[PDB]
Amino acid sequence: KYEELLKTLENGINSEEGEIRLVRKSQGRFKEEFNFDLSLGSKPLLTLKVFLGRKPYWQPWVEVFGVNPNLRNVFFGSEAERKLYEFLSEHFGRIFVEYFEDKETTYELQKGVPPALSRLGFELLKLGYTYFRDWFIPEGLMEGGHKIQAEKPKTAEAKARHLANLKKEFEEFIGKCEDEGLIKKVKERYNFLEEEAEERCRLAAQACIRACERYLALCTESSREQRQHAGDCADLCRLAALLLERRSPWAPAACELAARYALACAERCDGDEPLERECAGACRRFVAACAPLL
Amino acid sequence: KYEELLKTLENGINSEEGEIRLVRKSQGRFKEEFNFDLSLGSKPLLTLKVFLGRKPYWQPWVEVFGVNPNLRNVFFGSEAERKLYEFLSEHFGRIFVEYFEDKETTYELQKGVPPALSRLGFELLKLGYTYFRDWFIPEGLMEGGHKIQAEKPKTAEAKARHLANLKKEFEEFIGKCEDEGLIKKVKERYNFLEEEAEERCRLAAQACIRACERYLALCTESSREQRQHAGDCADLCRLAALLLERRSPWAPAACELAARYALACAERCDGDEPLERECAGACRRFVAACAPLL
Amino acid sequence: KYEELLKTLENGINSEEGEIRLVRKSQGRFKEEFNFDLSLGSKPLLTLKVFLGRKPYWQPWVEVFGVNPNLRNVFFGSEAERKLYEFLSEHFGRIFVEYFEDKETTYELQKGVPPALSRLGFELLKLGYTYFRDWFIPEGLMEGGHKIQAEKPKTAEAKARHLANLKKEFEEFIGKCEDEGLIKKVKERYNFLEEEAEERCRLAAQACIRACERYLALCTESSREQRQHAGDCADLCRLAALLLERRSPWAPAACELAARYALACAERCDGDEPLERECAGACRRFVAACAPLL
Amino acid sequence: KYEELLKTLENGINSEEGEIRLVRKSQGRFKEEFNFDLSLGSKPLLTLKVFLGRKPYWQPWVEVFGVNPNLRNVFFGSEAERKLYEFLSEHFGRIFVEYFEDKETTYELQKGVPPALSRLGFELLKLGYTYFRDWFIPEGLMEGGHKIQAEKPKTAEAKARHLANLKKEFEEFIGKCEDEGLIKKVKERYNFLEEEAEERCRLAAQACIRACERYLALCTESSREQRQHAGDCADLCRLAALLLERRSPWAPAACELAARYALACAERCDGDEPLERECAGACRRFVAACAPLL
Repeated sequence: KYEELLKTLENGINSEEGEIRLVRKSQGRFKEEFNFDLSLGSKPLLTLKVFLGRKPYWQPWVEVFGVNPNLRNVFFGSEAERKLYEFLSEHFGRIFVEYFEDKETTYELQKGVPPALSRLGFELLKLGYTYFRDWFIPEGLMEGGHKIQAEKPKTAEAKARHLANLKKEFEEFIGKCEDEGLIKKVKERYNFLEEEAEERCRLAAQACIRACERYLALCTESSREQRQHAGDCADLCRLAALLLERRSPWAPAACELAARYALACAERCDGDEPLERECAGACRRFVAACAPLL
Repeated sequence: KYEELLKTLENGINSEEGEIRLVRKSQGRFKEEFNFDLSLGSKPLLTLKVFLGRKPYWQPWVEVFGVNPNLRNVFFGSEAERKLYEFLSEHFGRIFVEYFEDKETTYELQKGVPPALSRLGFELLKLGYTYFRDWFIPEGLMEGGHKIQAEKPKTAEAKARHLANLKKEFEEFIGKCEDEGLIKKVKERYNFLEEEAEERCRLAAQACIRACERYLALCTESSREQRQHAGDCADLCRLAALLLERRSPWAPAACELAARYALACAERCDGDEPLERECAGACRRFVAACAPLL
Repeated sequence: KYEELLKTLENGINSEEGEIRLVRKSQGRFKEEFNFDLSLGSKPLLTLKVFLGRKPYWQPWVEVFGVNPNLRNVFFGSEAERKLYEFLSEHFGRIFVEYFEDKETTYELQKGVPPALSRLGFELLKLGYTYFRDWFIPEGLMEGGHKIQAEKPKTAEAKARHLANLKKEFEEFIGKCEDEGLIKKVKERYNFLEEEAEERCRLAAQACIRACERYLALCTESSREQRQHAGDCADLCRLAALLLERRSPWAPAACELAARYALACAERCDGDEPLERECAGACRRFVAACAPLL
Repeated sequence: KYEELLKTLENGINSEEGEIRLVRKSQGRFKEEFNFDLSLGSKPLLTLKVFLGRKPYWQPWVEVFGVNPNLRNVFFGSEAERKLYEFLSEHFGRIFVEYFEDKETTYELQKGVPPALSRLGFELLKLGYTYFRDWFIPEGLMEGGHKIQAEKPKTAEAKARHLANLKKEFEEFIGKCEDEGLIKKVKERYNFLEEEAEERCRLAAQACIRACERYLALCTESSREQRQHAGDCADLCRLAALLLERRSPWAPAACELAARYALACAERCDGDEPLERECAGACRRFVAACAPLL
């Protein structure tokens, strides 16, 4: 698990704003601490303190620290930002990000926005992190007291547990803030993610419709229960995907009936055959896309 | 109203099993009682005690009594049976039918079947009668001791009110009877009516789709909530009606979500306008068609 | 069934406004028609056309007709009114009452009040009649075209079916009428009956509490399940009866939990013993009082 | 925070089975790791690896490891067990306990019992720990392969969140295990905690009754809806608390109606005022106590 990250790091990470590569990597204060200085274009950018985990007391995590204030108006909001979080989310359940040098997020946080909805948090939100803790106080034994803790949900219970919690913080924030040009920049980000979750469902449904369409067509060896299961399942994902595309308010009520028959289509149509496997898989995907709506 | 019946009776009623004509007609015990002896082929068949009504204390009704036991294996289940009830349903809200000489229905009733689902009741069920009362007890108080009372529904509310009531009696009967060749002969009769019940829903949904289709189109004066309410409502009735036509097993699950939004479409789209009134009415109809499935 | 009524009629019916007795009784136009002229104090008051029933086509009913207009401001609203309906409700499912000579009810009906809520209907409402039909048109074959039809509910399903229907007519009437001194005289009658139904429950609960109180006390031979069943049952009827007395809005929600345990107390505590029989009976009563709230 | 524990450890911890004292204490692999060998009576018993916390990446925790298998039938279930967990719960949010040498718990865990309900877990459950993770797998990745993770709840929301989760695991376990002398040993342990859970509800209800009693009394500035909301709410918590004290079987049915009106009392009575805040808070508490029963 240690060299999967260190291979894609010495490899280098491509961006329009300069490629990153390791400048100085070291094994940290303890057996499991590691300290990686990195470089963006020509310049030394930031230091990465990482953790593979040391079971059972320790979770695995990554901290990003000591960033380059010269690169403050270039980096944040770029391809480079988006790609670096996508990289780290593949190996780290928790992530710690210094917002000391980010002028937008510091400002935003302090204006009272929920940490997930901040400019910088909004991006980590998108990469599967749901839990958030904002440190502005260094609280004794921590140096560099301006960091965001973010965590991927433990369960599917916790992921919709937190999202509900975030919505209440969003409703509360909106009935507190008087800054109306900030309040929009968060409303649009809040809504836009609501929209992205629907569009994933819309595409999951699309590929499920075709995966069923081909199933009933070309799998002639199939029970009549299976031709009905997949047949109806396709018409459902249809109606749902229609309501998603029009961001209809009745759509999550639709997706709920589709998902329970989608999982029912999967369980009766799956098999060794690849057309069967794709029907089931595309049923499971669509099902997996609807949890943010339910 | 008196001579519309007596003209089609002296005219005679054609059947493959003999034509019926009046043999002896008389004006009964009271001003409004009438007693008609009838003949099938050569033989005197039965007596008809009829009532044009004597408002406001009296409903209009017909009793059939004193039937010919020689014609017991010829009549019941023929063209002749079907046509005689179709005739009477055109003038009589209530109908009283002696099942003393019918060996199949007596037997069936006794075996515990709901009166509507009996061999003989099943036919009166088809001719628009919904309410049923089975008299088997001439217990020291009652003359005319083996007769079925049947009645046409007062409202569209009562017709789906009763059909729901019948379904519960059908579910209860099915979890009580051990006679498995009777239990099928009722399931199949119930089934055919389930099939009639789906097609009513399918057509109710059809006329609802168009009633919404025209609403959003030609009622330009309508809120954007109303254009979404009726717009989505149509797509629902669509998916449902698809599953009904293919007698799909997932269809009642579909109709359930449609009905709850169909009643929601009605309440937000109804008004003085006829296009509004038809949207609501066609929403209510579809809703009224789905009660036999839920 | 014929002489139970005719014995309490030749006996005479006591009132503060004069005693009624039969003046001329006769057997009517048909075998089952009967026509009874009656007398209040010295004077001939009204004629009663009655019906014991002639199964299975006929329900049993009583019509009151040809009343004394001199007794118009004396009778209506007296002890005499209340007692005469209480008498007739013991033998007649349906009742027909001429409102031609009643100046208050004619007026009220026409002002658009629901027939049950009229001055005269309100009293028949109290005596277990729920269904109502108001004849102002004589519709051909009826002489004296100013009569109220009233009927006792067929089931417990129909009694709360109709009461719900009446409430909607009451809400609709209240959003239509501009006569504000009539509108109160109906609001107070509507509310007052809501109140009387609660008070019956309150007293049914009271006698149930004591019937349980004595049970657990003096029936020492009783299971510990039974001492808990009746013990808890008493505490429930307590909390309920508290909320009823304060006409609390949360009371019907309370009565609902009490009733389901009241019927549970009955079924486990009943027996041959009279203290057992009274516990069960008082449990059933309380249960029977809560149906108007549920 | 470091020497509060190390002062009560060098002091020594008294038990009927021998007093514990530190034999060899050392500062561990990192700045914040500490490794304490301890002694029970004459013998070296176990090693304690502790953590004061190193914010913000680190929670504070204690691991117990390398225990004495000779002391296996003496310790577990004694005064000594109970007291050691009570000590540690005062400084540690999380606790890691090796169950390698405990024959009862290993066995029990394996038999499929939820970790909290095990012999050893049941005790840590009592000391305010709610979350549980059972490590049995040192599968080629993990050192320290037979240890129980246990954690104190973050909120009052999480504590009844988890207890509900445990109940479902208890219901699931009970419908899976065929070992009937184990299944009782867990039912009885679960039962005692059910009994603790009712008494919490009883006291939550008590403090809620008084919090409402004072509200309606001394908050004279209050709507008449609020005086009814809190007034009735108190009478409910009354009836419930009565049934809890008698461990009545109808009590959870009672608590269910109370809780839904308790949360309704809170939402309409809460405010800036402390008497308002205590009414709402005591309503929420009672509500929070009833989740283990529902």
